[PDB]
Amino acid sequence: MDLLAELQWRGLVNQTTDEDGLRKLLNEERVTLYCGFDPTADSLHIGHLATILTMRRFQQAGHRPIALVGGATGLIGDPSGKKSERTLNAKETVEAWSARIKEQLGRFLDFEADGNPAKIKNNYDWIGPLDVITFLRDVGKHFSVNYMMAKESVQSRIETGISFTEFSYMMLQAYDFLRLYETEGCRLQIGGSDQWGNITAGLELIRKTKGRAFGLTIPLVTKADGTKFGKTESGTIWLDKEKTSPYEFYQFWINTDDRDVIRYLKYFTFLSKEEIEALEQELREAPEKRAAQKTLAEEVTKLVHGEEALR
Amino acid sequence: MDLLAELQWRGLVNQTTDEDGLRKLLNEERVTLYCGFDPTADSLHIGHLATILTMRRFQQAGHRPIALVGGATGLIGDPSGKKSERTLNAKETVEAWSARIKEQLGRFLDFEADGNPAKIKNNYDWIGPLDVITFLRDVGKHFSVNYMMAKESVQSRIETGISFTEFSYMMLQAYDFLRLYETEGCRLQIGGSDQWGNITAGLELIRKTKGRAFGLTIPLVTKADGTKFGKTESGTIWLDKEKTSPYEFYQFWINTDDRDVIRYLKYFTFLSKEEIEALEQELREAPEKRAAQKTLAEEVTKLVHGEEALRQAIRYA
Ligand SMILES: N[C@@H](Cc1ccc(O)cc1)C(=O)O
Ligand SMILES: N[C@@H](Cc1ccc(O)cc1)C(=O)O
Repeated sequence: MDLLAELQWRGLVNQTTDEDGLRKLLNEERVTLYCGFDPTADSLHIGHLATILTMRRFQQAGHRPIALVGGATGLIGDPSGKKSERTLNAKETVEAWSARIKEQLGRFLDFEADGNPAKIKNNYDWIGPLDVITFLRDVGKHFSVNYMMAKESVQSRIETGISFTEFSYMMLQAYDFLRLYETEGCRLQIGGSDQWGNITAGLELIRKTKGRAFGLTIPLVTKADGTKFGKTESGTIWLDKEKTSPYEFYQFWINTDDRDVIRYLKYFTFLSKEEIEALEQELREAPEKRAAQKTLAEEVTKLVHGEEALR
Repeated sequence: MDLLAELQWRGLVNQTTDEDGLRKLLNEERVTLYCGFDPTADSLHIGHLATILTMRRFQQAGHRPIALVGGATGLIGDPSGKKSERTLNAKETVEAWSARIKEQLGRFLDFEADGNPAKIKNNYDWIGPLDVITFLRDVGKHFSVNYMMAKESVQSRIETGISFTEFSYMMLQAYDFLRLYETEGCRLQIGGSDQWGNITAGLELIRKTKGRAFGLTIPLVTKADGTKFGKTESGTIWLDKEKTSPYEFYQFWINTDDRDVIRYLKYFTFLSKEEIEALEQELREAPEKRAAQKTLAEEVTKLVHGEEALRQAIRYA
């Protein structure tokens, strides 16, 4: 309501399944939400921040976040937002990564709060042991191939080609949505824009199987200059302080372009509406000063690296 | 070689991937083949005979038949030859059906032979335990959505609607082919016409997985009147002498359409060209003796039920 509006003011809402319905749920109850992360590398990078930070905004508003590490789905591969078929990673490799990603995630959430402690989950737990028979009958039966073919992630690759492995991926994330709803009271799933189709599939699964849940997507981070975000010439800014140092990390933020800066304060910091506007005024009135950028860099660096790393 | 030539002669060959290549293995080796049967009911019916009597003709030629009972594919359902989506049977049921279907295959094959005893298998054994992830990584990666989409069982239902469940069936029958190939030297798979799609998917798996194997299908059983083969007023003709009695059974056969009779002698009996021809002359030459239909009925009744039963059916009839 006020959280949804704020998110909205912050430009963190791309699409929602039912705005009026979610907003009433948010204002009424303590909502249990989830967002999943597939280990595709040994580190999360700045492109995952928006989604994590948003999970934390919800925790600050009193909701209960569940970050999910795709220990199983990571072995399959999401065609979502990918232009070509991907090579399969080794279980041993995906396993190692999971562990690393599980650690990063945990820096952003509160596992001790009362009322809404966070949780970190790995879908390997419930998919790892799923046999083919049960999957096909219990999940598979509820989806038509048509339904499936019309999803962007598949519709996008039909000229290129897609494997049955990657085409099936959405049933898996559909299943995670259903499990978490069943065991955890989860009624909201968040994700990046390309996740829309996987999100609406999970929802269709609960609906055909039960009879009460929502989806919301976060817009991709944009560069006013029309460039690509997190794209340096030292490559990727990782949240792994040994791949990308605090220095390096902090320097990245400080060099944020004036045209981008405020948008970035809104997406990435926990500053108030009122605080951000000040900064806006100061950029107008005294940009040589570069106050907005300096705040951004300290705020983000603290969040990702801690106060010590800030020093 | 000769077995092909005679299958061909009996009109039992509808399609084969590589005749030339197959005729060569048959003539050159003792081929291990398989045919699958899904328990969609407690008993097999006469729609099942052509494939079962063919397995038997192979075994007679000296190859080794493997009949697989669809312990696990029976729980998924094959869209092939079905114009709509089926209801999922329940495990306990399907399993009840498999035990029963396992006993009927057993009478058409020789487990005793020298060189090629028949074997009966149940795919629940390798699929019951398969996990989603191995399934999807190890099998799935090999198949494009395009390849699956061009199948007739799918193309045919894109209108009426097909679940991902029935969509995926072909991966399981393709996996059976591979499994048998690896563990039993199975190089040939047969089935009725509608299995053509499922048979070729099996060979793609193997080819994409190994780098050797064949498929053959038998034509669908027809009636010169264009009505449905094996459909009574009573329903279906079962192979279970407790669903359909020997008498009921026998009667079904003596009653074949004159037009249908020689064709059926070819598909359903172990008589010779020579003999078949005879009965054919008899029928042009004296069709009221109903010569043909009698042999047929006697022949199929003995195969399915034994002479004691034939004795009896001949009696109360
Ligand atoms: N598929 C998503 C992550 C994800 C994994 C599992 C889930 O249940 C939900 C989301 C991605 O590729 O980023
Ligand atoms: N699908 C076949 C039976 C079958 C099952 C498993 C196989 O591996 C092969 C064939 C049918 O419906 O008759």
